[PDB]
Amino acid sequence: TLSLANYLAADSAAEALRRDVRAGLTAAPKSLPPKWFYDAVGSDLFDQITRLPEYYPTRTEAQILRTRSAEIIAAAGADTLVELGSGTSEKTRMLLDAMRDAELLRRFIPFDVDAGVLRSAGAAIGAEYPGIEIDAVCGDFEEHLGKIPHVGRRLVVFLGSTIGNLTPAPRAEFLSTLADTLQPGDSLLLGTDLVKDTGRLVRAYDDAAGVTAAFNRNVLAVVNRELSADFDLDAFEHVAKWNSDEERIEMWLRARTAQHVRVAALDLEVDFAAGEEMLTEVSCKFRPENVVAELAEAGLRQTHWWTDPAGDFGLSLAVRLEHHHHH
Ligand SMILES: N[C@@H](Cc1c[nH]c[nH+]1)C(=O)O
Repeated sequence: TLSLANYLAADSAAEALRRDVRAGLTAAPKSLPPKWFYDAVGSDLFDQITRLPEYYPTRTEAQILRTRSAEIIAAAGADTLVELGSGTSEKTRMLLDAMRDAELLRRFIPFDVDAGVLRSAGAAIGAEYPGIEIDAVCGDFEEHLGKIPHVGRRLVVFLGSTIGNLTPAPRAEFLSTLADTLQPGDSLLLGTDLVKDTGRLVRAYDDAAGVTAAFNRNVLAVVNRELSADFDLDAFEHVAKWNSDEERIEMWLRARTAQHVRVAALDLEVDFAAGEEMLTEVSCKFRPENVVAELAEAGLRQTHWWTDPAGDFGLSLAVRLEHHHHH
């Protein structure tokens, strides 16, 4: 059966956007938070990104998952799959199938922000695996992970290398609060894209076909629609840079010419000097030794580690770290 629990107010999304755009456009370095890439148009564009020749990470992680699903499930020994975020639908089925193969499948707990996407995919998963207890949560990572049920022993999965779109401090902060939700006997499966040839890294985030560029520009179309703004989309160049100090890709929007921009709903006036760049995303790439470290710092011990043949991408399986104190 299905049980959906909706923790997002109707105006929670509207109000956070106002809040965010106002801070982003008035900061000395202008910026916009990546979460706003994912309206209907944006998210279809991202789905198209997962199929681009240059954009290896989705298909690499998918491929590892394919090989290791049986093994993950034997190691988790869980009857309950929690999926943090959705939009990794084919990957979900791999984990669900492997749980069924093992005669262990009992409960599915998707956790996303679109109640409609949840509501639908539940009827589809509920179709394919009859007899399953689906408990969808409409909630937000930074507030509502606590809302996720701790009944049974659970495999909690965070795929799509989303965790890389957070900078060190809020990334440590999210890993830690997430670690707190795990009961003894639960496991976290986490995906992390790895440091590699930087030319391949830059190309992955600025494809030949200009799709990423559209994806990037569309955040302005979002602001235009939702907050009555007049961003000239054609006036901003998509630029992807590799930051070797932070070992991350950064996406920017660079004004070709001097732009003056009005956000009417916010009664905000913004100016873009010619060539001025606006930060819209970072994508952090990990080193195998540091994943183990950031995990332990979060309160999690790696129990398993899997890479694709070319060492492009990592999957980790972790359990709550425990200590023996001395006084
Ligand atoms: N999670 C994806 C989001 C993205 C794709 N392209 C640009 N951003 C990544 O950082 O790889």
